[PDB]
Amino acid sequence: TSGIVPTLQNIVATVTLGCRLDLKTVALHARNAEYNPKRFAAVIMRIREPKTTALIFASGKMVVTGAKSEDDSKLASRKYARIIQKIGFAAKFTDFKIQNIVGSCDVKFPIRLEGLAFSHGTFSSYEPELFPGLIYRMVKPKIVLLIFVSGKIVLTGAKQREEIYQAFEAIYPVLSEFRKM
DNA sequence: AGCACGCTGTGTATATAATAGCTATGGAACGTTCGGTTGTACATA
Repeated sequence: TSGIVPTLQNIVATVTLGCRLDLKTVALHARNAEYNPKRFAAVIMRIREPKTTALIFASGKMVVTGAKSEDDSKLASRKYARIIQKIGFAAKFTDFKIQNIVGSCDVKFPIRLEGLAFSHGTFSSYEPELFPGLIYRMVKPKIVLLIFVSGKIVLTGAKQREEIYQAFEAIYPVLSEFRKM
């Protein structure tokens, strides 16, 4: 009905290697590594070809983020593991689970936020002197939507690409019902 | 050099994994500092 498909903007994927790393060694022998143990307990590393960031912890756990596609995250995570391998550490690609997907879109018309905040009060929270966007907590699929007056919708919380589409197709009608003017 | 205006970073809201470090918060204990004369017998000269 809508005819517009939301576009994914970020994918937070987590990977494990099953081995203990020495963060200082990784920071000193990796191209772009930023290890500051005083603030955080991981070495932050970036690569350019998929443009993703990785938080590599001392327990062999990795948190890749920034990929725009489900497969691109796999390529980024694989390259990060390979870089760790080329250092010499025992690193093997292992369980890869996408823990969060963020998508954005626009319905192309203003939305009366005061309406959703009133009609849908059990899901929507509208406190406009803190954040200019209404927060809709959909119950099935369990996804959080940020609805803005300019007609822009942000989808976050989906674990697969299907739920983020399902949420938008279920939110378009109630959004159109509250079109200003 | 002070005032108006543009640009840029910071905060606030949402989801999520990972980790280590500090904070509350009850529960238990120990140490220091406040609220004779009188009168009658008796035995002997």
